[PDB]
Amino acid sequence: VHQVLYRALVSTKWLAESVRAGKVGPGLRVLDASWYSPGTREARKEYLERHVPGASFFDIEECRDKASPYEVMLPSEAGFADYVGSLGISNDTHVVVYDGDDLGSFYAPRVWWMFRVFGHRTVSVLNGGFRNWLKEGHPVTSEPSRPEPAIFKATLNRSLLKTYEQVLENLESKRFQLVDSRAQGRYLGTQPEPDAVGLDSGHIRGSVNMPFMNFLTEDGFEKSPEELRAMFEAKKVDLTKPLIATCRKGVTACHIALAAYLCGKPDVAIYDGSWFEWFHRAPPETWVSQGKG
Repeated sequence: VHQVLYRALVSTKWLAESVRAGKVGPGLRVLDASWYSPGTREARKEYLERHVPGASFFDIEECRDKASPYEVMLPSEAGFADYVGSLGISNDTHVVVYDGDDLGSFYAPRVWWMFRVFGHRTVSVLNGGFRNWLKEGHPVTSEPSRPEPAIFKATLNRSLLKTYEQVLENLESKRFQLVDSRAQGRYLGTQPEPDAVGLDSGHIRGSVNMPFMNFLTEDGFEKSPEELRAMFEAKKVDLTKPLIATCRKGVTACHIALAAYLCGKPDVAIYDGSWFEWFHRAPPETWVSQGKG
């Protein structure tokens, strides 16, 4: 955040040099923010076995509001602060975050946004992610990162977050553009929602769809600012106006926030409850589906 936009992307070369030169410690912390659907890869375990040297695992299963019925919702300020402090991250630390997902980035934008929605601007995603760190032959360890605990002060930057109530008031004001980053079929209600029973697919009326995978090249890299800009413009998303991103559970919505951030817009808000919460709370009239339910 801050219009002195802190660099949101860091390359594999850059991070390999900093690892190699002994720079990760209290000034630079690196997080594996991997998570995968129940049944596929075991994120946590996969980290214990291979990670960039000095990287800690950031567990999204843990650093979330566990009491909520909805999926991966923000913790409290204090809950985030405690978690992140134990990983040796202070308010002065530059946090770099990657995940090991196959198109280079899935969950790392969510953690980049979590740090920012708690007022920490000095965070960046590893461009190419762990997939390209591996492909380039940079070092990995199984040895445990045991950082000193640090004090982190979290302050919820509420302009970067939307609640159910605000997205529902926006249906009568259109003061914010609403973009959904799910795959087109899920957005249209013709393909089902994964890892749920009884949850229909569809989208909030007035949402525009920008499938998050299209911000990445097949190699796993973020597309250039030049291409990202053109994508918003083809969808007629005006980057000088308020924009709210949403998806299924507020995770890939952060890719729209990252994409816009590389285009110079630092304040895309994420509707954290997203489709899962919306479907369970919203008046059924507020959403459409081509299955029609």
